[PDB]
Amino acid sequence: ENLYFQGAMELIEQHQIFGGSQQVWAHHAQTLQCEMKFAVYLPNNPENRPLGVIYWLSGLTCTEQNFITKSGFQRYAAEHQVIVVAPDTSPRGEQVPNDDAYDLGQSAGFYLNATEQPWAANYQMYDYILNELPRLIEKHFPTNGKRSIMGHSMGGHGALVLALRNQERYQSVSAFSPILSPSLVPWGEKAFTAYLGKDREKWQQYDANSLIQQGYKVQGMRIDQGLEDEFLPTQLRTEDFIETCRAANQPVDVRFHKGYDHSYYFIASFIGEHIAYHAAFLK
Repeated sequence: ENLYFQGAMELIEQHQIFGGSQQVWAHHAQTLQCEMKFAVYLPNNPENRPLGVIYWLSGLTCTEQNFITKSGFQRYAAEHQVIVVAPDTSPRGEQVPNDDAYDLGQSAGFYLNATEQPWAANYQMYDYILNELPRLIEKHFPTNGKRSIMGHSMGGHGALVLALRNQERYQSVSAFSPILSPSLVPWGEKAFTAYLGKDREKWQQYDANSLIQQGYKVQGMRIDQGLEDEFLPTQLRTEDFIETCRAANQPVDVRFHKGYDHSYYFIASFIGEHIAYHAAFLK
């Protein structure tokens, strides 16, 4: 039982990798009324120079572990000297409601603020990611006050929604395999119905496609999508989002990759390009 505490944070894991430190910490999340774990990678930085932060949001069924173990990202975060934070994907705990389906409940928070019981008590992932967690990160780690955001699938949805809604908060945004029009596909119809209710007007503030239709813009975005991704035709429908962006005059860099699927094997293949993309905005 080797413990380490830094204020509200408890250190759960620490591992050296590519010269830096991959950490996992736990803390009490006031916004979620539960204990949460998050990962942070700190590039070698003996002088505590302020560094920019990239938040990586993970998708359905993931914890903080999937990205930090499978993406291979640390090599690139070290190269670019950027801090990378990988939060969890839902509240957690035996006191937190769940559903056995992979697309609802734990590991399926959809980066929104739920209003319907019993989800409202803990499912405030939008507030947690936007406000609470960054405040903790900035308190304890050597940051330069700038941040960018990216993610995969439900996490790409989250990244784009957060960037569109919060403007100056994020220097840049990108995504792998994002759910771009969640109101219009089964994953988002089901989760929204449960978490936000049957009034689809309430869904629009958590739907990147809709937000762009409403007039929200970002300076740019990069999206990478595999063409052998089984969810492309059913949940992701990137082409529809492109049409929305074009109609809105929202610039978009979108890359379709032959032969690549939805997995971390795809993410690993281009995560370095995303780290480089954001790093340029975080100096």
